[PDB]
Amino acid sequence: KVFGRCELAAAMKRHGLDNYRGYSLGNWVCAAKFESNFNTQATNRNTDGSTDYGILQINSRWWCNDGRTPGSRNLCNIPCSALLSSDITASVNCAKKIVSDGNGMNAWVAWRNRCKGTDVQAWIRGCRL
Ligand SMILES: [Cl-]
Ligand SMILES: [Cl-]
Ligand SMILES: [Cl-]
Ligand SMILES: [Cl-]
Ligand SMILES: [Cl-]
Ligand SMILES: [Cl-]
Ligand code: NA
Repeated sequence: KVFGRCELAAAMKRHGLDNYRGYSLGNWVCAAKFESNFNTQATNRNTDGSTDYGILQINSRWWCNDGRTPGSRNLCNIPCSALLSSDITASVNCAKKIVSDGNGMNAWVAWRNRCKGTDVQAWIRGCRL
């Protein structure tokens, strides 16, 4: 599913991301925009052989099992495929784990490089929330 901007903001809000670990909702929408273009089906291979999955591009090296990343962990206790669902519940729950790990939203390279320090409230402007 390819979400609209405000549709995703609402979904994220309902699943408790707004101000989760101090990150306002715009931060999460902005990260989703630049990680996946709001597409739950997005996948990208990494050089190490791990793959990033879903609207928040969650990596199989640590967070999900895809059966092809040897030596990796599955800290979210989910198949990576669960992260590609039109229902973002699994992605949001696993994102909460990641952002709690110590490095905050710096875990998301696109967040750090294109959202951090910017006017992220823009991403939820005009939305009914
Ligand atoms: Cl929308
Ligand atoms: Cl947009
Ligand atoms: Cl915001
Ligand atoms: Cl699994
Ligand atoms: Cl959803
Ligand atoms: Cl933080
Ligand atoms: Na894994």
